[PDB]
Amino acid sequence: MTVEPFRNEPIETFQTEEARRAMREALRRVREEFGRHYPLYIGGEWVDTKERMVSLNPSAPSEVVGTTAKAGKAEAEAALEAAWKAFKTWKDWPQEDRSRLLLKAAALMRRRKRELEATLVYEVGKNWVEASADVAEAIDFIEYYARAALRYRYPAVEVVPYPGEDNESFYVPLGAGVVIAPWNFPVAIFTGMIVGPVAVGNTVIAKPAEDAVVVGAKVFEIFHEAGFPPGVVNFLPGVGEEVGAYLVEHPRIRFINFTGSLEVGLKIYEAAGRLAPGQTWFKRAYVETGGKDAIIVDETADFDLAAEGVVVSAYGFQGQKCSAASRLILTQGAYEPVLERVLKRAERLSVGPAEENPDLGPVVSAEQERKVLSYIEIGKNEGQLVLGGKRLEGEGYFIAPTVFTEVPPKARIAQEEIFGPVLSVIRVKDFAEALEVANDTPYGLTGGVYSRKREHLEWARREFHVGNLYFNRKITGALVGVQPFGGFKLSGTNAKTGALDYLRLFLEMKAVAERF
Amino acid sequence: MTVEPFRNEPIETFQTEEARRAMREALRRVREEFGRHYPLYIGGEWVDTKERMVSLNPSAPSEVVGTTAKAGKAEAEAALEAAWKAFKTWKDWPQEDRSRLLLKAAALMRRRKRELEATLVYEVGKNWVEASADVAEAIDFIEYYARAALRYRYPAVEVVPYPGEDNESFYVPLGAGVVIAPWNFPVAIFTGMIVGPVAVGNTVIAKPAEDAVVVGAKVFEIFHEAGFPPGVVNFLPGVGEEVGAYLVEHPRIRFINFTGSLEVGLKIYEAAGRLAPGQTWFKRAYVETGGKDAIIVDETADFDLAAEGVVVSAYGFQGQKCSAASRLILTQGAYEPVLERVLKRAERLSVGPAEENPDLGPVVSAEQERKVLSYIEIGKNEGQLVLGGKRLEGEGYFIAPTVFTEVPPKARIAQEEIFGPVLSVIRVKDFAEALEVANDTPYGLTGGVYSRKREHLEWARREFHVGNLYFNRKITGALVGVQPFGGFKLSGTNAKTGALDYLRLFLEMKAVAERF
Ligand SMILES: NC(=O)c1ccc[n+]([C@@H]2O[C@H](COP(=O)([O-])OP(=O)(O)OC[C@H]3O[C@@H](n4cnc5c(N)ncnc54)[C@H](O)[C@@H]3O)[C@@H](O)[C@H]2O)c1
Ligand SMILES: NC(=O)c1ccc[n+]([C@@H]2O[C@H](COP(=O)([O-])OP(=O)(O)OC[C@H]3O[C@@H](n4cnc5c(N)ncnc54)[C@H](O)[C@@H]3O)[C@@H](O)[C@H]2O)c1
Ligand code: NA
Ligand code: NA
Repeated sequence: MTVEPFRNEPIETFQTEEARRAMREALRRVREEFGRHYPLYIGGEWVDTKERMVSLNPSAPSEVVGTTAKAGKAEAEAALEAAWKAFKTWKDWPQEDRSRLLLKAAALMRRRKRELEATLVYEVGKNWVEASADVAEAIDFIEYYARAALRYRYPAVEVVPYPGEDNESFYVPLGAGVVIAPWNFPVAIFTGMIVGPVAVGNTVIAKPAEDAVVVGAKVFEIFHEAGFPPGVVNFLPGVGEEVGAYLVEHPRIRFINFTGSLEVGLKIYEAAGRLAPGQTWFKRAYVETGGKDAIIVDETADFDLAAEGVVVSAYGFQGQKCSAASRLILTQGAYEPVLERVLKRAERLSVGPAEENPDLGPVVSAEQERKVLSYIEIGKNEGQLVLGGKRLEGEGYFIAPTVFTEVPPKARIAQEEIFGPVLSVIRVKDFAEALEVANDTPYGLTGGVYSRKREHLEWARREFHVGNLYFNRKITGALVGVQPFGGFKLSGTNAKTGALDYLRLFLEMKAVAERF
Repeated sequence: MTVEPFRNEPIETFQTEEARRAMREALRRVREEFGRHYPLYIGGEWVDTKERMVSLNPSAPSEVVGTTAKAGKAEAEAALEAAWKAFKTWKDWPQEDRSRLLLKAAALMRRRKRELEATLVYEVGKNWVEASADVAEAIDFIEYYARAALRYRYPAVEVVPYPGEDNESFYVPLGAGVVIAPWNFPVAIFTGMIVGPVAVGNTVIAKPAEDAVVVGAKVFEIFHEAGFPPGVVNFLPGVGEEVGAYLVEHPRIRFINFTGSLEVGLKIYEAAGRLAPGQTWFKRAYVETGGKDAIIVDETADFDLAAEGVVVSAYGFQGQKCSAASRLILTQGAYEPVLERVLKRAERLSVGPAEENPDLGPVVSAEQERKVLSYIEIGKNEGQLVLGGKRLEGEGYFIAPTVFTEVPPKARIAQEEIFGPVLSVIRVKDFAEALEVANDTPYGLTGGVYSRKREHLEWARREFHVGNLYFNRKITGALVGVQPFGGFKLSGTNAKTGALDYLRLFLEMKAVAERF
């Protein structure tokens, strides 16, 4: 197989009339279909259930955006049978054939990008560019993994020869596994976590987040049209602690690919370490969990550039990103100039229905709203509220961009993942102390430094202990291929997405010697 | 760093007078040294304790080969402090410097090879060639990992460029971890599991098996002479279920590198999945566990070649190998001719004190003897005893080469790892049934096929589900670099030793972007 060198899918900015027209058209088509019901997808067919899952518009939660079937234990068993049956033959496809299937799915996704973006807007409250970035990232994962999988093809392993023998080492896929996905990147991460394992010959049972079941179904429409053989990919919307846990704990689940909260990741990793009755392998579990990400700014920085990057990083998709800047660490010389600029910019941010392309849409659910508001209450006891900190008018879950200052580094709002538009500002003496404060959390996902001082940047390169570090730019929006994505410490297992290393996680090696 | 291409250390056969003379002198000096005491090694110094570990000669267990100090919780804590302190600076050594340190250790081990072989003869009852293979493999691990580590050096990751930015991804070591090692390859596997992680900048607390503490100490003499900085490698002989478990469960242990029984591996993998109080990472655990390994022979095979390779694979080091042929699966046409030849060869095998260079020395301990004899009793009620099945006369733990035939595939002796000189012969119709029987165990470590039929060999290449498969040769003695070693299923986590992929297990990746 020979295709063009990988390039990232351009993120639409909607600066042209044609792009805005195309978006409005997509928004209309999507809302005209709010009545739709999407079944499970098991063994190559759409299979309905008695019970259902309801998905709401977080900008107008009295409005249903769609319903799906609801997978329980019986449907999990059906999916397991289908996935193990498919594995027996899918594992034997030439890599070139599997890679071409991914490339087809990517081409189909690219053709439906406005529809998918519009679905993100209405289902999870992304503004237009956040939605476009999400879909473009999904396309990127498919294009990238299609190509990366060829680097592992039979027989890929470099071994030392021995006289009178052929020695041949090669990779084989593991089996059928479960993918458990979050609501915050429910096209990008959902797609990546499925197609990586699948590309190299695994089969997958995919469990979308409850808040993003409709857009997950639309991704499965693409997989179905692409023509993945029956059982290779399966769609099981349902309750995480029910069907999700059932699959995690199952003796016949070979691996678990999880992205989500630390709370859940901890349970999954623990369960994965147990031998279920009758289980005949050591389960692999990849858990990519939260962050408490900081941007450090020192007195040598471009303060206007820093302020812009901080606001983008803190408030993009309402701060509901594992990569979001939730801490702003300012050295004494940087404190007033940067804080004043951050406040001036943040106070100009618009909040409203996502479809109007505001700076911020709503948080995703009543539960998220409750969590973020509860953290705002905690923060009022720990630091000084200086901006926002309120729900805004309307049924939608609109929360104002929030800033706390004078926040102690060990404060709950400085340690715990709030996952909302809440920035904690911490004053430190110098760069050394900035790094100490940056590192002193249980997490290690993203981080940033604004500074012109070379020695500070290079010191951070060595010592700011996060998996994805950025200098003089935003700390969100890691691009597939460019910035292998994944953290340290309780940010998870360091499964680096959009990197060659990712696919190795879903392979095991056999060594076969013939003495002639 | 530029060195000669890797080559495996030749295994001494002792056919020349020069080799015999050298070995006789080494054995004499080791024997003259019986009763020596070896302290712990923590933070670059030898540290004694009040309690001790006693190491007996299994050929004459009234004889004490040596004693060591005994590590408990306080010593584990001291080692943790030393290893983490050392990690802070060891991780920053240029890879070339760390690799040169390994190469020095290899040169020192090579110069002491006869002494180390002699120590294995007395301490774990290896005959001369089994001892030589063990030490040669240890040297191979050091030489191989020293070179492989350079392939990961800063900045090693292939990434996609982005306009206006430098994007740099690179590997960093994890931290301080624990190595927990078996008695059966107490130089090779002990050395490999330590030096791999250490090569790429980790630090290690090494827990040798109780029955092999003296030879573990001699490996540490080499590490000390080589000049590893204080704290980089630490030696904690002690009780596995005490100090070993303490380290496995500790919130400050970053990774666990384990090779040993399935029973213990299961406990370790489960414990590793738990977040210990105050722990700030997801522990990595590699567990390389047992096997129930089969050789298939069909009617097309060279029966004489097959019988020789079966006898070598089944009885080498008294069957005390994770790779040992404990099952012989014969198609109908192969049954009589191969079994006849196997019995005739096996009944000629000598058994006696390992110093005499017999075909088989003793099993390693009274407990091992008890377990093997117990399995022989079980076997008598499951299959047909046709050779051996007895303890031989003498103080040493001598067990005769044993063969059961017409063994049901689901019999305990056909399923459970006995780890002694006990071969279970299984009669099947054809090659298809041979593969079914071969695959139907909880394990998946080594396997072999003797056949001249190309289609049967290539079928096994695809479907005989073991990590290390060999055609028309013995299934033991995987060579570093040549045959990446490690299994499937309950044979472990497929950490492939003596392969480039091994070192990746002890690294995490950071991605750093600078926008100019
Ligand atoms: N590290 C990363 O790459 C990354 C990326 C995106 C999001 N996240 C994290 O995701 C979190 C937000 O996503 P979320 O709210 O969907 O997380 P969540 O943990 O609540 O749920 C994630 C998924 O797990 C399922 N689930 C819930 N409980 C389960 C259980 N006990 N067993 C099995 N499955 C269960 C849910 O139904 C959902 O599909 C944040 O912490 C964020 O940091 C991390
Ligand atoms: N897969 C492989 O590469 C491979 C290689 C060699 C040996 N083995 C396996 O090793 C076994 C024989 O070795 P062994 O008898 O030394 O095995 P073992 O499991 O009894 O002990 C191995 C090590 O673990 C320690 N240990 C025991 N209990 C522990 C606990 N609860 N927590 C932490 N550590 C503990 C022991 O002290 C020893 O150091 C066989 O099953 C064999 O197949 C596997
Ligand atoms: Na929704
Ligand atoms: Na001993």
